[PDB]
Amino acid sequence: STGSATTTPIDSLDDAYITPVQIGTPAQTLNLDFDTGSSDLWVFSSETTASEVDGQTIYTPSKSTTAKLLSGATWSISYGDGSSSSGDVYTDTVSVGGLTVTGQAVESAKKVSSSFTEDSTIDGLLGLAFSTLNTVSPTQQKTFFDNAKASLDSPVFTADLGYHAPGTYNFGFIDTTAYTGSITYTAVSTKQGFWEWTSTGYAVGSGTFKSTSIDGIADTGTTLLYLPATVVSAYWAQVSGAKSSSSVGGYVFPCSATLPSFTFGVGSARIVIPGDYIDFGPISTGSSSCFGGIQSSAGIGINIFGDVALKAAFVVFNGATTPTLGFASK
Repeated sequence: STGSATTTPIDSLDDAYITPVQIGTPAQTLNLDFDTGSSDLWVFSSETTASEVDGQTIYTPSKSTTAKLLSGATWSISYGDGSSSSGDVYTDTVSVGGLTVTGQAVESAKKVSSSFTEDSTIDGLLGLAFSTLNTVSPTQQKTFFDNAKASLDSPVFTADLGYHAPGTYNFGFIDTTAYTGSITYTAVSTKQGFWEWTSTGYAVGSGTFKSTSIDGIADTGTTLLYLPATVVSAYWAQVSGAKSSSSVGGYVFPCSATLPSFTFGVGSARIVIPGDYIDFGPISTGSSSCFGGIQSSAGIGINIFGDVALKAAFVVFNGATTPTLGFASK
């Protein structure tokens, strides 16, 4: 089997991407944030505290003839941005882009933190990291990809995120028309439950490539590119007037600037992030200070190849017995 679904930016900055997902019988379609940095499929639901729902579409398990309470199971998750959610668990039929899994754990939110409530466009998350990170207790549950894997033509999914445009998530096949050149594959460590890999270095603009190992995670659920402070300082030093602002929470730059590109290494290959992809716009409406898309990972404890980096590439998440990551230009 295979599946193919379009993923759409939630706003003009590509702050996140939503993908329609069919849950239950008859289908209830919710727009979920596919997140390769976590491993829970959770949804706003008829059980969510009413004051914490503000425009999201909800899953109502009582209206699904295939929903079954997973008796005794609870879940609770906290994300790197400080957001959180928790609740109970149903199993139900879940389909993405024509690919169907029966008996998928659908984690129904009883509580969500304010940032989820305040984002009316995201109806939940669909985790695509390794199932060892799934938070369901006392019986840990498998991700949608883990459940589908054995049925897929090939045990892979791909992320093809757009810059200020829709893109595609495919399951079970590699669309050879979706990228240019060849795909360069690189080793993955699953020890932390992430799609963790080691970049071979970086360049700023037209500058020379610096060969240096950068361990980080491929995370579609993180907006920006978070790298070591040395790398990030080298980038922003090429932008007149750019500075790190403790009050704003990272590097800002004059909105009048033209940003240089940023290149990252994948083995001997190179992925170029155009300068425009690094512009996240005014810090507040009407400001001439703009927020940077490359930020320091210092204090986060891990480097994160988020959407800013991933949208510059066609990315293969290879879930073979020994997982690997592939990157191609596009």
